[PDB]
Amino acid sequence: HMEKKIVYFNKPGRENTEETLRLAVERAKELGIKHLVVASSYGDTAMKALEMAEGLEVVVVTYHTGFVREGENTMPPEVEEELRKRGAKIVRQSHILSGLERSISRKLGGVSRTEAIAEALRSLFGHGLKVCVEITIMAADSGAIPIEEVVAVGGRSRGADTAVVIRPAHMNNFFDAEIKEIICMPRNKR
Amino acid sequence: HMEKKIVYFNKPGRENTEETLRLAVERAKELGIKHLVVASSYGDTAMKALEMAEGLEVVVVTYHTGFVREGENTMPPEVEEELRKRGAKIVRQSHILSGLERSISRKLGGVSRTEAIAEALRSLFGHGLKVCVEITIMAADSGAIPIEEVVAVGGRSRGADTAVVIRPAHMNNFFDAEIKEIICMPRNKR
Amino acid sequence: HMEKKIVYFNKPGRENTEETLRLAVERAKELGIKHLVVASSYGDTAMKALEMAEGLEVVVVTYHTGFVREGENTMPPEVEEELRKRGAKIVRQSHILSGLERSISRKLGGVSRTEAIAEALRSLFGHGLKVCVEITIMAADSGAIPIEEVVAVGGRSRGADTAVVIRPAHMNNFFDAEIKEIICMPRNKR
Amino acid sequence: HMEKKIVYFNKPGRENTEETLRLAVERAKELGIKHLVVASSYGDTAMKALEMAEGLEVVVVTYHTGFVREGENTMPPEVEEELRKRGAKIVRQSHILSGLERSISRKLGGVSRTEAIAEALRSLFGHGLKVCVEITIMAADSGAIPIEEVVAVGGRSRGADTAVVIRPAHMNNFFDAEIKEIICMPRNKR
Amino acid sequence: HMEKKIVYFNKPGRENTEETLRLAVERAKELGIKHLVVASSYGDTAMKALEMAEGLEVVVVTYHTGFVREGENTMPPEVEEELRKRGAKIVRQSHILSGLERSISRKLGGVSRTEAIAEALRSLFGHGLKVCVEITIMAADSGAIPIEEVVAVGGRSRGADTAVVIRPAHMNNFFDAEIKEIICMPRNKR
Amino acid sequence: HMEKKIVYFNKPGRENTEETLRLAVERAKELGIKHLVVASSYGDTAMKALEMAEGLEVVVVTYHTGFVREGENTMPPEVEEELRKRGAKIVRQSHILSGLERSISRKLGGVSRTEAIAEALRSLFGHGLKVCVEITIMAADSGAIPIEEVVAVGGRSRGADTAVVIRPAHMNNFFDAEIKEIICMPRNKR
Ligand SMILES: Cc1cc2nc3c(=O)[nH]c(=O)nc-3n(C[C@H](O)[C@H](O)[C@H](O)COP(=O)(O)O)c2cc1C
Ligand SMILES: Cc1cc2nc3c(=O)[nH]c(=O)nc-3n(C[C@H](O)[C@H](O)[C@H](O)COP(=O)(O)O)c2cc1C
Ligand SMILES: Cc1cc2nc3c(=O)[nH]c(=O)nc-3n(C[C@H](O)[C@H](O)[C@H](O)COP(=O)(O)O)c2cc1C
Ligand SMILES: Cc1cc2nc3c(=O)[nH]c(=O)nc-3n(C[C@H](O)[C@H](O)[C@H](O)COP(=O)(O)O)c2cc1C
Ligand SMILES: Cc1cc2nc3c(=O)[nH]c(=O)nc-3n(C[C@H](O)[C@H](O)[C@H](O)COP(=O)(O)O)c2cc1C
Ligand SMILES: Cc1cc2nc3c(=O)[nH]c(=O)nc-3n(C[C@H](O)[C@H](O)[C@H](O)COP(=O)(O)O)c2cc1C
Repeated sequence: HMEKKIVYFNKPGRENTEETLRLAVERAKELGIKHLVVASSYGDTAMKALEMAEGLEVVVVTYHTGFVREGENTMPPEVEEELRKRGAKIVRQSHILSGLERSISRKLGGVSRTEAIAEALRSLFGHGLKVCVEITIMAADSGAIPIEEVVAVGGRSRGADTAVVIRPAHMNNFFDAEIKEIICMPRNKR
Repeated sequence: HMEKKIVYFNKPGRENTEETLRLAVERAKELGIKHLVVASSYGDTAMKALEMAEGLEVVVVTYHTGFVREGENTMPPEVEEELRKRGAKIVRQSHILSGLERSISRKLGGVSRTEAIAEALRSLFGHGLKVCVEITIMAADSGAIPIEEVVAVGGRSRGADTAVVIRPAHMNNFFDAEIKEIICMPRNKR
Repeated sequence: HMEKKIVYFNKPGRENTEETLRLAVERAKELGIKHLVVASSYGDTAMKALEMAEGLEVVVVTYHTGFVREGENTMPPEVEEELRKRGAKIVRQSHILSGLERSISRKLGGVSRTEAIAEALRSLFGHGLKVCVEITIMAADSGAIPIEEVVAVGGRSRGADTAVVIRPAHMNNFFDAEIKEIICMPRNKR
Repeated sequence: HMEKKIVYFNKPGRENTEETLRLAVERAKELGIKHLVVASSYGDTAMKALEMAEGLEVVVVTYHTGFVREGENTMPPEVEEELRKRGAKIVRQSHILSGLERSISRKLGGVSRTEAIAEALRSLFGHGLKVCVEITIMAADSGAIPIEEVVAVGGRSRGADTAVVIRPAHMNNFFDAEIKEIICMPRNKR
Repeated sequence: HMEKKIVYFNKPGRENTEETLRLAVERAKELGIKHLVVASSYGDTAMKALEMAEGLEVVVVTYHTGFVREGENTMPPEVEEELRKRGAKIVRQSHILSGLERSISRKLGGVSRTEAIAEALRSLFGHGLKVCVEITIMAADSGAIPIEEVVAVGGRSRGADTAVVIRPAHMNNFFDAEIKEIICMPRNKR
Repeated sequence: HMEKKIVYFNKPGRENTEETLRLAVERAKELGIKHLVVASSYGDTAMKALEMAEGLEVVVVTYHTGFVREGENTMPPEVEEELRKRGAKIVRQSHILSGLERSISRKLGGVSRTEAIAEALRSLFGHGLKVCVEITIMAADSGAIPIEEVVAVGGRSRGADTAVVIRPAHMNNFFDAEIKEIICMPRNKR
């Protein structure tokens, strides 16, 4: 057995961003992990991650085109260009913990099994954990990370509040993904 | 923020039982928690929990009647009688992270949203975490615990390997349940 | 073939309680049945059942804790204590003809297969029949009745209006449950 | 309240056909019901129903074309012609307690809510009751019966073993259908 | 390979009726097809189809009884009588691209797999194509057409705007149905 | 109304690749369409598309990483590099007409609404049409195409056999996608 630190935040959400990234990088370095997978909708957390990465490869997972308005991206080109210049990979694809079922539930009614899994992760462990899982599958399916332990970072709405060590998998073998360690999360999710 | 210990086990399953209970009791006492909710199919973990509880109220959650063979219980009367003599509460009811949908998926085919949630908890966090959640809802619905933070304990197949601090909820408000802290779990679930 | 009496009530609901119990007990005694399984939310029907049981074992199935408000019971302690003094068993657990799917349908939308079965029983045969089935599975899963024919009693909202002879089963073998006889029910369910 | 006869058969299935029809006609006449809705796959029960109808209008509900082999009917033309000559209506359409979902569950896997309702009716009340319900909705949707109480007759595999008094409804208002009385059914469904 | 004409209409709906029928009949005759399957709710398109059929057998598929109001038909008797006099077959049965699931989604919430298929056909190819498919399965299940290529015609709300050459199938082998050719459809569905 | 050519192939599959691309490019140029979205698993169809594009922008949609083996890509780096050199965009992301539901149906059983839509497209219109739709949503979600009419190309297993003019949409507004024209498809899908 391994006794490790876990950090619990008093509140969820964006105030926790810098500490989450610090702890994420700290654990990655202890484990010899190479990839830091970070959710960033508009680019703030991505930029902070690059500043703090200390040599880790940063894989930024952003919103699918059309998440807010069809055909539009939340992260603007000038931000994306700077992230790429600083060596980030950018993953932009469908959100795999809802998928096409979101169109059906929104327009016609009734949620799917996938959406139920998403909501149980949100409720039990917080939105940031749900996102950690979701972005890891997306990064894997998009070919941005290998099937090796990575550190994933997500949050509630904006910024970051949760970091995990996770073994990735794909949309066709989701039950092979595994949370190895929880580095930090809000004690209070809501 | 709160920096706490989390213990990761190298293997899942029954070898971790005594350490899981020790750590569960340790955290409950730090937090002023009164109830220890423990999964025990045949009674072994329940008996160990009572020995180690140091004044906590132990709520034992066992298998539903008929889990293996219709009309039969896995925990035998002599064990149940001893647990009750030592002050345990016993919860015996339907397993709420499958429910009647298990009859449908087994006989007719296709899993439900509830069963999908269960499997995602098993795969991401291990069977013991899934059980921690499940038994907490069952204990709440059966009227054995209040809606206050409790420590829940479960494992892979037999014994215990996972302990959490959890805010309970019921079958009709499941998304109000929340994992506040993870005390210990297997690093490797399988 | 066996020609038997069935009693059809003109209206559903609580006005039928005493006659339903009378007919339930009458049929149980004809068949040599030992257990009378009765739904009672607040305790009225349970108390009447005990008065009328004539030596049958009464198994009272009540609401899950949290059915109305989280952490609260509809049947109050003083009633529960009196029922136990008079020899009733009390079953309090999750309602198995909805289960965790009720949280999903209420919060996120869309009903499950289990909830669809429940509604078809309510519509075709009345709420009291649906309850008869539901409480029999619950009583079985909670270990309160054997897998032998029992008489079950339920109603529309309050009291009783339907009684059946039923072969129990569990949440994992629901399709083995069987209605052997319908003793009484409302001709008009609504 | 109304005290009536119900007849319970010792075995399910085809041996009960003549008695089921006799009892069905008897009850229809007591109630002033005009329509007798009868399941007949190959025509035997339909022919017997016409012989025994004593002035009731017989609505025969048969298998959908393709139930056994695509493009083929189980009831042959010579039988259909004789039934029509004797004044029967013939309903031949999709089986509405499975519908298109049967193609999905058979080819791709997983049963629907509709198929789950069907199976619960089969298990709790027997196949003949399930059929009584199903054929009443089909007869209504096909325009063969009005929305008035009718007597419906069905069975296990062949012949008849169950008769009910039922208020019809359609595929779009199924929960308005109601079983008013159960005239006869097998005590033992299987 | 076969180079053929397809006609795209600028608008969906009833304005396209006469041209759709003309093109449908034209293609049927080129292929030696015998049956023209036409959706007609109130009878207008059916009557026009008979006028234009030039010796094809017209199979009219109308609304299920109760589509608007329980127990009522949209096509009135005087129209049905005239269609039959002119040699049409009339199919009136449950709408198989929703079925009983429509009662569940309307009353209780959440759409089925069948309803999701229907909506995807409506959105991708227009309501008229969805109807072409639906009425072909209905006509097959009702025994009105053989399992041979037919031309099917449907539209948006009223009239016709889409015609296809289709290989029929039944509710239990839906995935054997196949669109061989699209004769005409709206370029703009909405 | 617009009378246009549609080409029907006698057989599905890879033999149709060059003609499908020729017809796709022909129609795009007639309409002033700028983007040709092409499915290519291993790269063959992509390379042919670039050769034949005549100035259109080619958006290649390939398999998700892990489609065959976790962590592996079907299109090898040397092919991807050449496609990029020749000006193709490459979309690699989760397959949105199955998504995470594929893990659930494969491991646990039962298909989703999304998978049912996919299968209905495959059966009615052929695998190549299904792919045309799927890759258009993926290309949109990945930010590779605007919400303007595009020509999409897909096939049965390998190569191409179907081309459409399609208005894209995203995973959250799928029912806004629309097939404007079918350029070519197999008359016989299987
Ligand atoms: C693919 C994706 C899915 C997300 N899902 C959720 C969600 O379910 N709940 C939530 O609160 N935030 C969600 N987020 C937000 C992230 O957790 C994170 O707070 C955000 O991307 C950071 O953006 P910023 O760097 O611009 O602040 C999601 C983000 C992404 C990229
Ligand atoms: C309600 C209930 C559900 C359970 N579900 C699972 C499960 O999903 N997977 C698993 O490996 N063990 C499961 N278990 C087993 C428990 O996690 C634990 O290992 C067991 O109850 C301990 O029994 P013992 O004390 O007799 O060893 C379940 C136990 C209970 C009581
Ligand atoms: C587990 C459970 C489920 C019930 N479900 C329903 C229901 O679906 N519809 C309904 O009208 N009543 C339902 N009831 C109410 C019972 O049928 C019965 O009328 C009630 O429990 C009697 O309570 P009383 O004795 O306090 O009057 C349910 C009761 C229980 C205990
Ligand atoms: C629409 C339809 C559905 C049926 N479904 C079932 C069924 O679920 N189970 C069963 O045992 N028989 C089923 N049957 C059979 C009937 O209950 C009845 O036994 C049969 O139609 C009588 O045919 P016969 O007169 O040729 O003997 C069905 C029949 C029809 C027409
Ligand atoms: C079984 C059936 C299902 C139909 N479903 C739809 C539908 O989904 N959307 C729609 O716009 N029209 C639908 N229609 C309407 C038809 O496509 C067609 O426009 C109509 O039946 C023509 O009726 P009329 O001849 O009285 O104008 C449906 C019609 C039938 C008979
Ligand atoms: C995202 C994606 C999904 C696909 N789904 C299917 C499918 O459902 N059925 C099928 O026969 N082919 C499917 N294909 C194969 C394509 O239609 C096409 O034949 C193939 O990608 C061409 O690869 P090649 O250029 O290496 O021959 C799919 C391809 C992709 C990229």
